[PDB]
Amino acid sequence: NPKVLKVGAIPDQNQDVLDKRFNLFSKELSKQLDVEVKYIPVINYIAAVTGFRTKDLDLVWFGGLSGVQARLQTPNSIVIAQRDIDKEFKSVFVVNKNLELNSISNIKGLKKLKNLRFTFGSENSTSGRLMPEYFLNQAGVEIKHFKGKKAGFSGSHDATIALVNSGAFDAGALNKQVWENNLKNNPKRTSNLELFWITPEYVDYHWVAQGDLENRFGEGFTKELKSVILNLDIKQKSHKQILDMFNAKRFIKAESKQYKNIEEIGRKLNKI
Repeated sequence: NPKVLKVGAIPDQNQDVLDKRFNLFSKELSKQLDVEVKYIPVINYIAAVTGFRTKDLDLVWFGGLSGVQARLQTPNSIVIAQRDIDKEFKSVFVVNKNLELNSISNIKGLKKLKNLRFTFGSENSTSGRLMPEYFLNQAGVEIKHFKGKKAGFSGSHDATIALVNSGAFDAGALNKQVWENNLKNNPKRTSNLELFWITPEYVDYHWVAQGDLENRFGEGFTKELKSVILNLDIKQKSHKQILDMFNAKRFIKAESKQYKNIEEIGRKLNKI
């Protein structure tokens, strides 16, 4: 459907949260751009990348890694925007309380996760897999060192929390924002979890648009679209509803050069 602007997103959180966020976003874009806009859910991160490649998704909220993947598979696509926090994003390592493991203060303390049952997020997650594995590796910890010589891949940050909180795994890593989100707001999900370590900063989430939108939507559509997103204003009611769902005060400009470190780490870990 070429007259419909199709919004996608990596499924980094439970679908109820995604539905609310992306449906509201899509409605606001629709009003401001005067085109039909539909949020199209996907089953996993790979599906977001593939949907974008096959031009079944036009505008997608990607993670660092998956956005890089998408843009490598889909030449001449456009980096649109990010949040302030996405310039200085962090992961957390969390542990189940039943371990009585205490927090650490130097990356080398990740050695204490050896011989535990460990879960990452999505195989293609920046904050729940790539960066955690990078830092584990810096500390001499490899996946083979976990219980079973393997790690879990939960597929989402909410799913990681649930797995470690239930005791299906001993420890995991996830999006720091999502963690703090749950700690404060929905603490029944984090009942059995303690903070183990906070990572250094890296770049993460961003919006990516197809590069050929002008042919469907007219001259200047992309600039207008970019403008809509960047001009969302917390002082406005409907805008604030959206922005609060992204846990941000605004969107800001983002560019492709920013993701060089993610791309390089992705190559090193054979995750491109």
